[PDB]
Amino acid sequence: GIRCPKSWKCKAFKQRVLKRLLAMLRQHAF
Repeated sequence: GIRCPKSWKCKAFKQRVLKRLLAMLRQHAF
């Protein structure tokens, strides 16, 4: 049913960035 914490927004940008930090973190560039 619901997705966001009581708010029909879910910034696509911040949404992706949240995961990006992980995907990039693992593939850190020494």
